[PDB]
Amino acid sequence: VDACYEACMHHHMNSDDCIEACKNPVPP
Repeated sequence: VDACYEACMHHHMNSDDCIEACKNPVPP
């Protein structure tokens, strides 16, 4: 259910950054 997080976790080494990265899926 957290594909974006799992994706980010493969290029990033910061979980909280990935959470905030996948926080808003719609580009403002």
